[PDB]
Amino acid sequence: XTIVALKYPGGVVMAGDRRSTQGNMISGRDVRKVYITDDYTATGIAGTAAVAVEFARLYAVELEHYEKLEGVPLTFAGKINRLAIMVRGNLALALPLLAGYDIHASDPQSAGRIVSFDAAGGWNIEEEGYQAVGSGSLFAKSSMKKLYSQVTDGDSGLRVAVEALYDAADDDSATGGPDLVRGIFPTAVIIDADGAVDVPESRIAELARAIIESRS
Amino acid sequence: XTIVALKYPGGVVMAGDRRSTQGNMISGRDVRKVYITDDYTATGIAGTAAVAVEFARLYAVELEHYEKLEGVPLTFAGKINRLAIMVRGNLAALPLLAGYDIHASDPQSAGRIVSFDAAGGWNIEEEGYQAVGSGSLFAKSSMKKLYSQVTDGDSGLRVAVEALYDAADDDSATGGPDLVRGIFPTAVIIDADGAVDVPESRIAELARAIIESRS
Amino acid sequence: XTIVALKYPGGVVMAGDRRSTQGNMISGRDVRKVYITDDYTATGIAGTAAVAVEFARLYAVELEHYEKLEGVPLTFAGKINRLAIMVRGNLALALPLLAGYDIHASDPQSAGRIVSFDAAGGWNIEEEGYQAVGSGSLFAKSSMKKLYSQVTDGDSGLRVAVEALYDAADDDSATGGPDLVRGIFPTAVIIDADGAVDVPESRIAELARAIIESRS
Amino acid sequence: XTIVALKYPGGVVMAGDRRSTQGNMISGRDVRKVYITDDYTATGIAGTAAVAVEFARLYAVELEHYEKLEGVPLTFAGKINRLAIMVRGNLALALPLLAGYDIHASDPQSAGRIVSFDAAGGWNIEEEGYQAVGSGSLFAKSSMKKLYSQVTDGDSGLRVAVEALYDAADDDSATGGPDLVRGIFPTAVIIDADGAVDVPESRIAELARAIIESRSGADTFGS
Amino acid sequence: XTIVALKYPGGVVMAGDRRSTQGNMISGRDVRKVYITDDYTATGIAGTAAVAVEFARLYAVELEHYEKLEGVPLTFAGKINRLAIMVRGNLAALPLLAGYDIHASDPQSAGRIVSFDAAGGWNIEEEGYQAVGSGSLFAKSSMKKLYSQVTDGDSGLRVAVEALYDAADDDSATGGPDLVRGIFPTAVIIDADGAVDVPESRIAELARAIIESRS
Amino acid sequence: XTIVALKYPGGVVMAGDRRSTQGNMISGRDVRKVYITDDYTATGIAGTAAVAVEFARLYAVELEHYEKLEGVPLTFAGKINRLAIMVRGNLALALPLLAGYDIHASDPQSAGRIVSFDAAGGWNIEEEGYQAVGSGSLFAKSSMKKLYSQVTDGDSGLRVAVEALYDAADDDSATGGPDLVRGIFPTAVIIDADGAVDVPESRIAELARAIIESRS
Amino acid sequence: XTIVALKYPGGVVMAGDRRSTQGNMISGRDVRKVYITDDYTATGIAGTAAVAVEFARLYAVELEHYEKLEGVPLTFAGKINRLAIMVRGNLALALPLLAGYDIHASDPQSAGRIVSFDAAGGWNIEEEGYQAVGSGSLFAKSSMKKLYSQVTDGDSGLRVAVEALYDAADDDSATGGPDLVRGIFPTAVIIDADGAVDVPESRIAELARAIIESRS
Amino acid sequence: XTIVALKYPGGVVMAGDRRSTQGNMISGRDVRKVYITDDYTATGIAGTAAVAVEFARLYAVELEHYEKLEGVPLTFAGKINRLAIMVRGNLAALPLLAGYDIHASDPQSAGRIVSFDAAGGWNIEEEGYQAVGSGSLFAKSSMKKLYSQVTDGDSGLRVAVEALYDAADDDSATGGPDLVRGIFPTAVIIDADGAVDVPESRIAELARAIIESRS
Amino acid sequence: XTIVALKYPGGVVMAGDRRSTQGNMISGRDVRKVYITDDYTATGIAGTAAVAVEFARLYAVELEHYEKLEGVPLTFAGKINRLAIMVRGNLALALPLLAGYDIHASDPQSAGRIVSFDAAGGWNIEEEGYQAVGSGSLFAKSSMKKLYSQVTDGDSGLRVAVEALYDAADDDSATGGPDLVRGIFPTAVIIDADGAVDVPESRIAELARAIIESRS
Repeated sequence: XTIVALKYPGGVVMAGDRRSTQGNMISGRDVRKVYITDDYTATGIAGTAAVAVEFARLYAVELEHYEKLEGVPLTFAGKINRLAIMVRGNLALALPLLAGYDIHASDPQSAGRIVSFDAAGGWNIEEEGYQAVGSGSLFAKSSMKKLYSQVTDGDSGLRVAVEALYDAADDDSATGGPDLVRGIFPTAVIIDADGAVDVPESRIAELARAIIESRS
Repeated sequence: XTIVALKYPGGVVMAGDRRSTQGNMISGRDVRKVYITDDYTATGIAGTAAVAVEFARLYAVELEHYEKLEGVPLTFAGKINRLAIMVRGNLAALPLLAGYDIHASDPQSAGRIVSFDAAGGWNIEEEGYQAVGSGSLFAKSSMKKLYSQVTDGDSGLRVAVEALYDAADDDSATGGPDLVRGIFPTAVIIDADGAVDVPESRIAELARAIIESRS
Repeated sequence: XTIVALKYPGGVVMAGDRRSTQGNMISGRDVRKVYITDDYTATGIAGTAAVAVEFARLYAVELEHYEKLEGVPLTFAGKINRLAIMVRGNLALALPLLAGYDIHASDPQSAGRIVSFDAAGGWNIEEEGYQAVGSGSLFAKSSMKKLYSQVTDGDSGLRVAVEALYDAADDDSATGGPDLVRGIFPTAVIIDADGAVDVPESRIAELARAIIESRS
Repeated sequence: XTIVALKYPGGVVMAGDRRSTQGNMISGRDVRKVYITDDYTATGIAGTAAVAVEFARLYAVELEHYEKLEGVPLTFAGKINRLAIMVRGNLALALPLLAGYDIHASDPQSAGRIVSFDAAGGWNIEEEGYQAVGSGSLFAKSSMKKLYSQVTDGDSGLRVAVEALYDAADDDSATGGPDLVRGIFPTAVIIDADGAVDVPESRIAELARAIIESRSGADTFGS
Repeated sequence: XTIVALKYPGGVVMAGDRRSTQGNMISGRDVRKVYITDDYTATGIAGTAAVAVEFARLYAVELEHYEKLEGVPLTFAGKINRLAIMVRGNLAALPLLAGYDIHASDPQSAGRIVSFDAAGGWNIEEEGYQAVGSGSLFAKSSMKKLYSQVTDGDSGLRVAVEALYDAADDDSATGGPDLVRGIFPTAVIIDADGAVDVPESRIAELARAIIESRS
Repeated sequence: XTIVALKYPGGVVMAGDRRSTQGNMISGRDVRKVYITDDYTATGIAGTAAVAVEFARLYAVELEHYEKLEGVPLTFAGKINRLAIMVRGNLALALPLLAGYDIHASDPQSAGRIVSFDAAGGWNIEEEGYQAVGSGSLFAKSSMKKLYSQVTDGDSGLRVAVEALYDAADDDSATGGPDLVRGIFPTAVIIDADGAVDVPESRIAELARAIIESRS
Repeated sequence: XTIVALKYPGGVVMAGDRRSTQGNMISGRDVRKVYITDDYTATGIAGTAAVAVEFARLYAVELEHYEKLEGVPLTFAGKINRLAIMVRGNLALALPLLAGYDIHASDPQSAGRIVSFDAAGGWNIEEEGYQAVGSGSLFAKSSMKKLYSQVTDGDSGLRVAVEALYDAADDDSATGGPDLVRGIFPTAVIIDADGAVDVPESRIAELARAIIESRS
Repeated sequence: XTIVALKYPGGVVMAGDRRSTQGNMISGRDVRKVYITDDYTATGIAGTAAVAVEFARLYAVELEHYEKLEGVPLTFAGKINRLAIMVRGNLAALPLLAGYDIHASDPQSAGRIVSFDAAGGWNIEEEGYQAVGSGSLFAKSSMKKLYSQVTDGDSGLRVAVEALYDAADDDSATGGPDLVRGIFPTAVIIDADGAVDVPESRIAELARAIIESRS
Repeated sequence: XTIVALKYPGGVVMAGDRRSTQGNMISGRDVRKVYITDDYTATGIAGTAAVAVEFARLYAVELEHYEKLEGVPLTFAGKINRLAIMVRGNLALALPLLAGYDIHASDPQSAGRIVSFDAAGGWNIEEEGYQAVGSGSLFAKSSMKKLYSQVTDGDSGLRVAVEALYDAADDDSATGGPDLVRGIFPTAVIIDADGAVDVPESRIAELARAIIESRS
């Protein structure tokens, strides 16, 4: 499976595929892996439907718990720290990709944030513009490398994220491509100054068919 | 990967997917797994391009070698025996053989399907269809519900394509019809007139109707 | 062993075979694996008689314990959460299949629910209409795939569930088929807006006879 | 899988189920495990279609090979010896059950012979009247133990062999019972003074349906 | 070793052999494996004299402990539950429980047989009989052919002794009736009037008759 | 299983049980383990029917082979030597017990011979009067120890041999006792100056039945 | 290390990096991995300098051996077969990538051939236009995937091959990038109707400098 | 990865590369491994971004915690001791501490370099320089030949950068200066006025100079 | 132990230390590891006295064997080939460092040759000017890297070789430094157009004393 995230001027986009496999067997076709965790963040886990929703749920509870207790949300660094504590506490096997928007950053155009976790449970702020986790991560990053220069805005950032997932699926049998027969497409979240919002299934569908039409 | 074979009145059909994998990665998209080995037989191996082509080439040479030396082809039972000897000598994947016995008393049921188990033992199929590979269970269960629709060569071919489609739908290691690249399963059809490669165009038309039908 | 569950307009049906084996030996012929756990839920486990009944008993006590303590039943999401907690706590073995009817969903015809658990103890709300667990699950699912379009009501839902179990037994020696000599047939639960009810053995018997007759 | 053999007055009968499994999966429903090997012998292997047929084929070639070379068949003891040599040489797995009729034995009524092979490849002449090999063999033997007193000729012999296989399937998921939907039933060979002959499917099909009808009536009476 | 239990009209009978082995050596000839655990139950363990007696003693203590505390005996389901809790607590040697439910609606079928699998799970036996131990498969296959003869307590007891005889005949770890030393299987019979130990004299007569009929 | 052999004034007797087991299961009730190998020797193996018969057959062939080639039988030392070569060659498993009568020994009363083989294939001429091999050997030897003083001829010798086998069965579940129901009893060979002869089943039945009545 | 090959209108190009490593240590900086094996073929091995030179030498001898003995070169299918026999004989390690031009093909524009070998020693005629082997193969292939539409002739074919190697080095520490300090660049062979020729270091040097300047 | 530290007259310099790898794959290009921990110390870890920052953060918290509680900073020996306790507690991957002891009598040599061995044992480096990581031997052998050129903070920083350059030139796991992306080693310089981060522009200039010199 | 080799304008020089160790213990102080193998070659092995001399002896016999049989020496490429064959034959241990002068090369100033062998037995022609093998090879190469620009002739080349060995011994306890108490110094061979000659111990001693004085 593959989760991708990328920064564009004004925000960040995270997209995840819909497959789950048990060996060579397809065990899921609608797995939702990316979830909004707070007004300005979203988590993506390249694992099972349960691992992805249970992690996001516990994390969202922790963020809101702080907000109610202290009257104000944690700073972006504090959100990463709580996440890192949660990830290290679970390893003592899949790791989170966090997308966020820092409402306190001085430059709004680059306030988008991508944070990844390595095998040992260590956090990493991504400074190259994009990142990907999971079995098709390399194919997705190599695809984004050649396409990232086309990212000038929210929509274009979303096309590139869908095209990276398409490339991941094209080369990794463990990542699910757009399913035109069943109408199932990658999920995605977009975060900017106005907050985190789920991208409509219809918008991703049009982007996925444009890619398919273009490659045909 | 998946190879299917089915019997239809007056013939047999064998079809194979086009994928190859190395762990989770797609290493091949146009792998040819089914090959005509003599006028009346075809072999299919649920493995790499090389194992499938090399096994068929050696088998084809052995069948033609006998015909030139003795002046007549081996009987169907002798073809299986040579195949079994070749498989057992290699274990010290597994092939699926489709054939047509020109000497059987009933032309309509002269189609033959022979599979091989893990220990290298042969098996003449009597239920009408067989499948080998990682998606064989899905293919077999699909053919179980569709076989009653096989009345001739064409509907046999359609069921073989749909069985492969179902194998791909549920097995990530088997490749479905690729409409973007125009790559489809390969197939061989054997009847009293001999073994012939099925044209890509017909497979593509059938694959399109199956997709449209499921959509 | 095989347990199947499928959604039909207005409800859900869960059915299980009656076999139990110890290696190649048939150790049981009347094993009941599906149990009603509350007015709107049923659980099925592809294991021994004791695992299936003990799990169902503990789960039924937990749902009623909540209802008596707080005066109202848990929501459907709460029922799954309690089930997930119980499953993850036992993994410290066969996975439960949950069938339910959410009396609080906005749409009554699609209010039927099917929840499965993976090897790691993770829950999954099934969205494709049916699901199966156990040694004959792949044969039952491939059978349901070809027969699902025939489900238009509870009776046609019941028949497809029995036929999926029949196909599971036909290809998997660990799943028991209908025993006409002893009069032993798969058990089944049907849940709709009026609650969960055990399907009478006689109707399963007639459905099994009709499947056998048409295959003959 | 289960193979059974039993002696009846004037002969012997050997019967085998039709299933093959790969773990819990049913891989075969038409497996033929019992084969005539010469005019007076048959072999049965509780294994795959190929092991059963390949072993029988090699054994039959060996018996006929001797007959063509020496002008006369091996004695019964010589057939067992050749068989044992072939089994011990393959232990370099399922063990065969051989059924035969010794045309040179003094008493024709008891001239039926059953020979089994243990894990170490050692032969055993059965002297209790019956034997079974395979995963359902204990269920088949315990069934024959209670039914053997009913064996008085070829037909009752065949019937008890079919019931023993039925009982093996009833308790062992790796042994296949009669399939009334597909019309598939156990195969059998019967050997007497006139030689070895394959039992027709029709009589085995009738006997299997009769066993099922009796069991079904007995079950209703019991409840 | 082998323990057998069977239901008969109006009750249930449980019987056990008397042997104990250490590898191939006979270490015991008068091992008592079946014990009355309360007025309506008995347990049998296919193990050593100590395991059989110690488990039965602890179970009987627990049943009477409840009765003295609460004033009434546990229901039959409760007795199974306590037994299962005791078995699972010992595994983290599989008992056969035979009983008579005085509260069941139909007295003729009120007999109960409960077994335990390797994982410690309970199973109410609905087929009429059950057996545990190294000779259990032989005893069950014998009862399968003889159960139609069970019409009352005496014929139930006869079938139970013959199933044990057949277990011994085929399993060297189960002891047959020893006519030289006068040692025979032990048995308990439970009906509406409660659990009673069957006198050695009736078992001896049955064994002698079984032996005579086989000679 | 058990094989016993004992010397009596004038000769030697060797007896064996009839059981064969596969774990705890009785696989044979009729196994013959003792065979006459030439006019003055017999072998017994506490193993399967095939091992016992096959060894004896090969040994008998070898002894007769020498006699035809050389015109005279091997001396007793030569017979033991050929046996040892055969045993050491098969260890390149159960061990044979040879019972013989040396027709050239000067004292005919003590001309009886018993030769055993240890785990490493080494031969041993027994000098204590008796020997036993197999799973019930210690029980048989300890029984012969207390009964040996009653051995004065072939008949009291045969009786002691049957009683030792009965004691072996009484304490070792792998050794078969006299089966009165089926009429199956231990086999026995007695060798003296007139050669080796199979003891009639009727003499063994009479001895076994008497040991039984006496202990009753 | 990485070797790449691609087909262009009228021929084929193969290029290899120059690094060799022993664990994390750089053990070589001028390793030549691609060699012309006959007038119309070249081999590349993603291994040490010795493995790449020795394999190429033996293969070249074998091809010329046939030509001197038979008077004519092997057909391209015969060249692949001899190669496969050599590879399978050594696997009883790194696998070769063959680049060739079939002078006997009917369409000259597409006569370029690329043959790869899998872990089991099996040959594969690449039909997708390009292939790569070694530790940076995946990065090189994902780069070529996006750049292949730019290959219209030999020069643009050579440029993409160099850019694919650059991309492999950029992401895989085991593959060597262009060393401007030492003046060491990837090597390359180009094969068309006029035969196999070593591409001059100067052309590869210009192509690598333009690639670097455009990434800057 | 490689971290280097060296003493110059009046202070100490510590520099780290920017790469991270997962086997042979480059996973990071901008990893920061060297952190100022207090007004007079810096730590460098030849590991991942996270291990480096987390270790430095915890150590910085512990130094400042002491200062607020006690009113005065720990002595340099006390800072080493707290670091050692922290390192030994994490083994029940190894840091390089650079510092300046404001309390030492001779200001010119008050720079301090402390390393940790595999067993968690501390070592005050008394030869002038040290390096940890996969390229450490190459870096130390380079500094051995260049150390005589260190007469001040600037020449000290230049030798630190050239040692890192040599580590990358011979170890694929250490990243060299990336002129395409404009990413260079990071560095901290500590003297009597405290620990300060070295501007990237200053490092980039040195790196270009080394590259121009070698070409 | 360490062996170093470097090319100077007009030839090549190879030098080796004199220590041998059995674990932490010094077992040898006068081990000669570098030997002249023919008029234009020398081999050095970072191993025991016997391995170094036995290898050199077998290799020297092979080169002279060819010369006597065919009348002319092998070409340089053929000498390497024979050496590689000998190395691969011994691996199916410490690896040979070969120093030589190709008297048939067009440019005599660069005719010096250095050939190393990797763990797998593969040969490598060194193009960077110097090479080293053994436990102190990395220290020697990093020292030569900084000092190589000083090599302008035979004498300065010899000084740099001795100073590389000095640096190896300074950082590696298994490599032996110059021993002033016993008068034992590294051995060395120098090869140019006039052939291979052993460097006199007195010249090495003066260079070693100058290096020691300079570091003091």
